[PDB]
Amino acid sequence: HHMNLHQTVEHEAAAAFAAAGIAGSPVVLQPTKNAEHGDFQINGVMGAAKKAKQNPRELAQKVADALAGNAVIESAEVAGPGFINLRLRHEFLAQNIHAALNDARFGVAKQPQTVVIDYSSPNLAKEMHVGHLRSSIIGDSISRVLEFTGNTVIRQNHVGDWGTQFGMLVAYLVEQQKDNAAFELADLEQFYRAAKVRFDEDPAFADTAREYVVKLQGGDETVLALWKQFVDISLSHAQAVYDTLGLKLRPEDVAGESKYNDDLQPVADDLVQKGLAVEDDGAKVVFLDEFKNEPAAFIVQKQGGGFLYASTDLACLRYRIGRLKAGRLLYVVDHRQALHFEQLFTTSRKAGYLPEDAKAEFIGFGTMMGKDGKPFKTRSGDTVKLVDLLTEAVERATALVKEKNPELGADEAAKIGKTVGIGAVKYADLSKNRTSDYVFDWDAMLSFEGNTAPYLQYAYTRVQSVFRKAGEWDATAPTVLTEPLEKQLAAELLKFENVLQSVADTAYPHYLAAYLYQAATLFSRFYEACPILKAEGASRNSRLQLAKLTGNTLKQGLDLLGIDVLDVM
Ligand SMILES: NC(=[NH2+])NCCC[C@H](N)C(=O)O
Repeated sequence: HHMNLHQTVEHEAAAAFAAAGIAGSPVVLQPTKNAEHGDFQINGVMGAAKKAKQNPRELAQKVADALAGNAVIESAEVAGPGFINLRLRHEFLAQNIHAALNDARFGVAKQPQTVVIDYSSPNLAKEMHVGHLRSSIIGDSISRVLEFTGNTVIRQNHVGDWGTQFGMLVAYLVEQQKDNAAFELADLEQFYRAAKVRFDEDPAFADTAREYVVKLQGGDETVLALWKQFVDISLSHAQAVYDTLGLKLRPEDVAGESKYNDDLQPVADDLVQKGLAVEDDGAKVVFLDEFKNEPAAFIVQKQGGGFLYASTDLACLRYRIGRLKAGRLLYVVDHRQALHFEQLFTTSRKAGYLPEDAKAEFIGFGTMMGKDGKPFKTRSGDTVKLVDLLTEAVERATALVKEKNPELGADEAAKIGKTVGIGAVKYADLSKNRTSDYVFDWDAMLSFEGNTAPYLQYAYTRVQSVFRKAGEWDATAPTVLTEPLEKQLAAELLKFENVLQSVADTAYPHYLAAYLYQAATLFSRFYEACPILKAEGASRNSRLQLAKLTGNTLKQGLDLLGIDVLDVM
């Protein structure tokens, strides 16, 4: 009870191949670029013709002939040397639109892999930065799509909660609490800088900080409780941003780097025992011929015993495979760490930590930039505060929403403004290929036309306005499709499952954003060309069915991007 449109069409094409004497040859079915050519294109004829050295044009026409009268495909036309353009039959479209609305068991079908997805994952010594913002948003949408397609999704927020820098942070916290028992740590950036001033200016403070590191590494209960105080504060700052954004990431999903500290020396010793890590001036180093320039050096323990980012991620991968029983690992991380994860994966495969049938994927994203192409900063050049950025998005959207509808009350406008403003923060990121650098732009992201969250949100509200106007209708009535844009919109709506499965496979949410924008703009063309309220009979009811499924698909698709809709704006 679903529609995998690609598979349904491929099945008919495969039968036509068999009827044409090329049974078992790959169909190589692809969607069409322009719907003026049809809905799908068969690309496999040239390859199939190679075996018998057959004439490919004649073979393509034989396949097309075998599709005459097909229930799914109403026309099959040869193009180029031996491509075949397929147009879906309107009765097939109508029946499956009807089913998507009325079959109570209809859904997006689901191979329940266990997927551990690592995202957001801020360093706790400072505030969350705009790179962590990208990871939070991109990872949250991927995680939503994976759940919706039936995977077992384990979110892990790999917070940076351990390291020598916490020595000066703990020492500075102690000083600040001695001078005020009501001490509030408002800004982690200012706190961090102030502690470094003390560490750089005061040798007695630096000695004190180094002693706290000793006690932290030693597990001193008293110093660990001070560490936990700081970590809990920093986590609360992150959680307030998560709450504002409306993520699916929860406190129970936190799994900080400190979790793996007892595994670091076992991993290092294991790699030495397997001959993968070797001694290099007292350090333990993994040399990888795979990353030669001379093989790349992947240091797993320093000369004096200290561990590294690489050490923690090796231990953590072992845990995610061996204890969480993950079949697929996704790391949603700034693109500048690509080499770290490539070396992590290669080392883990050689060590047996990552089995041959497990997948591990670096889900990289580009740098957030200002309009000058330089990394994103405030007008005065300072680090962007995420809480300020999100407040600004909501304030900006609230002003625009009041401009568009001056009859909104202040409280109604503010509620709409939150949905539009946060929605735009997410969509302006997610609608771009994650791997590109991203220029932040208030004017672009808050435009009510073009490819933006407000455009799609207001598109949903316009669908709801149609139903406020239409009166009684019957979603269960037989569906008829007679006009070109009726049929084009139906075919687009039936692609939803395939789009979502593509995002699950590739971890590119911008494919879903692109689909929703195409669907909304096509709905608008349909609405102009095929009057709904002026229609009568089956035409009226079928156009209302199309509008209802459009609304449902916009709402569901936006939800999987983390974006909400409103019945009224
Ligand atoms: N398993 C991981 N290494 N996840 C990413 C951690 C990102 C790191 N905390 C940073 O701020 O850059």
